[PDB]
Amino acid sequence: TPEDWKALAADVRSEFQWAWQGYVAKAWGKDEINPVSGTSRSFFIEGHDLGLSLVEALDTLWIMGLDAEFQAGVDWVKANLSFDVDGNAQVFETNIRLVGGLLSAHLASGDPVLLAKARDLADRLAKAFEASPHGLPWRYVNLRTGAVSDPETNLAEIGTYLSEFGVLSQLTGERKYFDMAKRAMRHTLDRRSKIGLMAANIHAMTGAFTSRNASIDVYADSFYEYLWDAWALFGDEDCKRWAVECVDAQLAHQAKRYDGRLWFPMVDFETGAVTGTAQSELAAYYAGLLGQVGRKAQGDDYLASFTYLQATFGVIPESIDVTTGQPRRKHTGLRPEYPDACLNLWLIDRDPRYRRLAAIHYREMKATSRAAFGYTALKDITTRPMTQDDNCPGYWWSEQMKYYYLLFSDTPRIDYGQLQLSTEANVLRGFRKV
Ligand SMILES: CO[C@H]1O[C@H](CO)[C@@H](O)[C@H](O)[C@@H]1S[C@H]1O[C@H](CO)[C@@H](O)[C@H](O)[C@@H]1O
Ligand SMILES: [Ca+2]
Ligand SMILES: [Ca+2]
Ligand code: NA
Repeated sequence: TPEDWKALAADVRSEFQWAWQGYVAKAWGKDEINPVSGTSRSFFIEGHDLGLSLVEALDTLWIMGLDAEFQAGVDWVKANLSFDVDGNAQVFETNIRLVGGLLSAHLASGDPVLLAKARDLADRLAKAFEASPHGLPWRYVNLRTGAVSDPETNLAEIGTYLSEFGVLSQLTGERKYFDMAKRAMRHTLDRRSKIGLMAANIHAMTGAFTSRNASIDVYADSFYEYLWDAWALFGDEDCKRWAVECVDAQLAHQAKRYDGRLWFPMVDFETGAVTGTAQSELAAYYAGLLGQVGRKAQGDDYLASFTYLQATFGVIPESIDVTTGQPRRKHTGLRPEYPDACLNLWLIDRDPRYRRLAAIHYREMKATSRAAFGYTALKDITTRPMTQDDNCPGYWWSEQMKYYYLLFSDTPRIDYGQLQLSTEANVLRGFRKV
């Protein structure tokens, strides 16, 4: 019997609404729900929540036609959400989750207050860039005072701003946001080695690399996405060039096969010698990026490595040893990168194979992570049943439920040909208002 995709989309929507009801009941205005205990936790600043999961959920709610829920969230933001807070926030997370979540909600609704708040927050983050003579942001900034801390940063945390900041520039008319984000990326690209790689670790004050490890994985990953995404969103010719150059250097020097499967271990950024044996689950994003930049066959080959992990382990292990293809960790973060890749590859030619693979992933989420008041990260994927931890990460609200729904629903609320997603799955182009 063929899959009824519209029925599966309706199930995703029903589950998302049910989870939202749990958030309203147990964690209203709080950063994250802990859906096993039915409690909440803070994310950015302990004891000073910023409605994180509410903000992350907004564009998903709108796309699903959960309009009353969307409006309840928007109305909470407009009455309550302030960033004039004497506490330290991690610049990268604050941008991709809160700036991006407010921007997607603004684009869906047209509500100027959501743009005002996104821009206020971006101006607070700008102080972290201004505190470096290179324009490389410090990792943490005090939202009220502008004081910075921790300049020992990385490509992801200096280079995952251009989509949100560039959209701010388009909407506001002020080019400063785009320019600030692009300058930080150019800095590290100008320090590529002769083999075209950057080390992942960079110092905001010296402007120098602080390791020799090139990576496609955690601490690097979304830099490479945002090069392509800036071409797609803004027509930026430098970023188009840089995206393809970086990926082809990675394919030349980091693509390695182990037991017949493609992986991308870390390598010395100058010599290409392999310097690690781990790959995280989060690297699955790269299968989709490979397709986006015109390397679809290679993207499908990399997706197949993660499809192997899903078929073998049920849930993709949080980290594996590439030399054995086995888990290095037993816990998970309820991670979204596999359906991320499936959606991105599916947007190319609508191949039903990607729907089939994402349906496995959704059903496995239901079979493993469902708790009393929502969906939770896992303690141990090796027990039967898999044991649960007690946390719904904020990204769940923006990412995998949206990915599943976009893959299955063919919703008229999205122009699929114009759809653009941030690394947190915030929709930055493609809304079709009702
Ligand atoms: C620790 O891993 C996170 O942060 C580093 C930067 O410190 C990133 O390089 C890494 O990709 C993730 S954030 C990444 O994954 C999340 C979902 O698993 C989500 O916030 C979003 O997809 C983000 O791109
Ligand atoms: Ca991501
Ligand atoms: Ca992407
Ligand atoms: Na969102």
